[PDB]
Amino acid sequence: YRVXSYDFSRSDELAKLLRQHAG
Repeated sequence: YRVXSYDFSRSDELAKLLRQHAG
């Protein structure tokens, strides 16, 4: 789902990036 230079239409490819940024 949209993040800046993106309109993903994924939520597994854009859950990947939010999975990578965790702690």
